Amino acid sequence: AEEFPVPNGFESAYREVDGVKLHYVKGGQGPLVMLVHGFGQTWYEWHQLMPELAKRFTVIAPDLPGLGQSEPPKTGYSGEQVAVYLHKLARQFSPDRPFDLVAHDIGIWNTYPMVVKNQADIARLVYMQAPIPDARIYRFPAFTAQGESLVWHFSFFAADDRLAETLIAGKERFFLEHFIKSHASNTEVFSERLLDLYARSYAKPHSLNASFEYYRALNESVRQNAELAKTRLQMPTMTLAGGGHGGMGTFQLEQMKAYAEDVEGHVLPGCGHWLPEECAAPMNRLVIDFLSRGRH
Amino acid sequence: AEEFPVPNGFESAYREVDGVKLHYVKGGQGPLVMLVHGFGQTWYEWHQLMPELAKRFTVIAPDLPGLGQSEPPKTGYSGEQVAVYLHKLARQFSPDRPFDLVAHDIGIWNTYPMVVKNQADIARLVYMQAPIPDARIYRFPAFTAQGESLVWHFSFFAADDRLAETLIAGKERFFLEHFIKSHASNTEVFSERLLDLYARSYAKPHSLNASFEYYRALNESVRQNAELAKTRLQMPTMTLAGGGHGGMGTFQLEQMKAYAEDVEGHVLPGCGHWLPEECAAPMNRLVIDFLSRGRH
Repeated sequence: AEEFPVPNGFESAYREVDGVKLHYVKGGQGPLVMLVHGFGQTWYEWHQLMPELAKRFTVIAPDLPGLGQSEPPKTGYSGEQVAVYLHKLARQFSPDRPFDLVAHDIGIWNTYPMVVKNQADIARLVYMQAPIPDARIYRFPAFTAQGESLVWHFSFFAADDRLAETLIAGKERFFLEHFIKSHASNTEVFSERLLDLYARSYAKPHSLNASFEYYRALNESVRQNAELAKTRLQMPTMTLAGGGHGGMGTFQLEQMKAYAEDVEGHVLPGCGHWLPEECAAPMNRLVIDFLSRGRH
Repeated sequence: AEEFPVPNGFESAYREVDGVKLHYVKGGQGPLVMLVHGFGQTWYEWHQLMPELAKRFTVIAPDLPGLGQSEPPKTGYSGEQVAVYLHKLARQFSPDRPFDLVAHDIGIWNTYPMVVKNQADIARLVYMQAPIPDARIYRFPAFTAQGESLVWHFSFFAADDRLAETLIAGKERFFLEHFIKSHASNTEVFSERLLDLYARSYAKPHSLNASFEYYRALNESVRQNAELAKTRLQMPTMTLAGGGHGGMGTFQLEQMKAYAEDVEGHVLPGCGHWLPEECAAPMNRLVIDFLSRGRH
């Protein structure tokens, strides 16, 4: 079965990578573009972009290990460990040319190490709506004069005693609706049907755990990145961020300037954290145009 | 019915204050000292210190509105609103003389306004383990490199949609053990027996809700205090903080210096948030010695 509907002309398939069975949805023809989702979601967050992109590229959208229909990692959830699976998966499909990478939220955490360590393999890079794990994350406020802050959830999810799984189990749909809407500007785009689909997926016990294990490895990822970052990114890079409630604003581009020589950034007014859903048309356009400046 | 065992010689009683029935435990003779507990607990946190103080003072330890065996407030949960109830309670027992005040955690939030608005009513003051609500709280980090963020729970508890009650209902005993121990240095003092007592109390639906309403009013309390703090505290004040895991460290004294003309501070090594239980002997000594500088 499928947790989410596959777009016309795409296929849902699996590949074993280092003994881990990864799920992905693939379509199109041309150079490879890998699209990597984040927390609370699956490959399906890219389902509106995929058909448009597939007109010019071969498009693959994996489920992160442990999430969607992918098996948990057998190594661990730190950025460097997860990035190995994503890198090898991409290379199975693009062994002879560099590929493009688009990542959202923790998709960034799970890809940055393989980008920096395999620069020749990455033609163009698009990063949206999450910090690269580094010392900057220790500066975000716990609480704001308006109420709950953007990343207090880092601590909630990283807490031990399986705090998050224990409190959220049985209330998965309730929690996810709250989390999504609290990080959104445009809540209307999240139908009760769409929320049902996402909630059922991440409520799988191994997926609920996997979700938070990414956060439990965050400090480790920060320490890993402290070494990796000595090497600057040289490929064309674009950042995108929402300017509305839930958005990273100018943070995304400003951080990326420290990592990349060649970067352009956009802040999208009226949009929060969930760019592919909240501001699908302009996000899609920017991504497509940016990637289409390379051979396709 | 008593939620916690009354120390020998003390009485458990109630006083109606502005239409709200407040529970307290009272004992001893002499000048009045009021002890005010914080989140996750009740008057019982003071039960080891009370008999010692009662040798020199009349001691009263109320349950905060909505917590323990006290009815919720009829006005609101902001510091200025709650402090009215506590000031009036204390003044019932000490109508013609100033009294001493010791407060822990949100006990600070709920007493600071009555202290500043009624300075002549307060002889001596001891505050421990929480910021006075002001702009400084917006500076605490959501996520830390080492240990754990001290105040990310502010956002969790303040979040709308009754997020915290909804997730914690039915799992109160689990949550409180996690919260208390994660904020502790000497975790061994929190026996399953003691945790059972505390959890049973805050698991009352109105008490679980009351607990979080204090945090939902926190920004309002900050706004209140911005005006109130234009007048500095004139009475002798002492701050205590833990130096261990979960401790506020030097922050407690440093913030207090902005508020008080006459302040001395102590940081207790190897002690976390829960001073009266984690570090009973040196905490009790510091408090009794400080209050005994006055006539008793």
